[PDB]
Amino acid sequence: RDYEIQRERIELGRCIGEGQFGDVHQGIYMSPENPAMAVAIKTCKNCTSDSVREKFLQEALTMRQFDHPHIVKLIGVITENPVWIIMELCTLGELRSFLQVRKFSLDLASLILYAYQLSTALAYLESKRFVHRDIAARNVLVSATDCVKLGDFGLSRYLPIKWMAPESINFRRFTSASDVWMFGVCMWEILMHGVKPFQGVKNNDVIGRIENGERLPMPPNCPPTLYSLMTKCWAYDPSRRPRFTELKAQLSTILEEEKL
Repeated sequence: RDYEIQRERIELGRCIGEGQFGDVHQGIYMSPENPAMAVAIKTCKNCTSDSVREKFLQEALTMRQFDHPHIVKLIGVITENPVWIIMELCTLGELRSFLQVRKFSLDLASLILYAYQLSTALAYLESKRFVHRDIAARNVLVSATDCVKLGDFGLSRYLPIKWMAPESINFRRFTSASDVWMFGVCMWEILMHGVKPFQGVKNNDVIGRIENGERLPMPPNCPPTLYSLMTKCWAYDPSRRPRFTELKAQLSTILEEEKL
């Protein structure tokens, strides 16, 4: 399985977004006989540098290891010097925008589905002992109206204060359990249709509030069972948090309950 791609197979489209290292484009990956495949193209501002190249291509290295229907897929790589990472395109874009715009077109069942799908991706990473460290609505991508996928593994295992677990803020401890806390904040974001947590609150006051037992309130229309799951994700003691395996099974049930 060779990930090196011929540049002539790639057609660059417009700029779609930005990363640490440069502009992200949409585009096309072309193959003989095949249909034209839409793709995302990560660009590297200073790929002439060995230093800058390494951290850039590290995300691709990290994606290389994963294979899951709700995690964005590495298509390939071009190491010739306009260095490019070719990723699967999620044509509907970032989840937060999607939820803000498509609010009156979505139902509670679609929101729980996204949460379930993401829990599915997170269990899978949990089984590989991979910690994402940046679970948030902005980093989730919409592949279809019934399909979200987790992206942006700039931060990895093997600062987003308002999403972080207390032991990550206090002691730089990053684990599956701290991912669970973040997922809980992400679920709140989904149910709030892409409102940010702790608006009008300073990053440095976030820990104080969390230490005082404060938690994001129950979104309008959120079912009590679901909010109950979210508060469990926000146990101060990381050992009382459910694992992504537990969450996935609970979200399945809650989703079925809401469809019925």
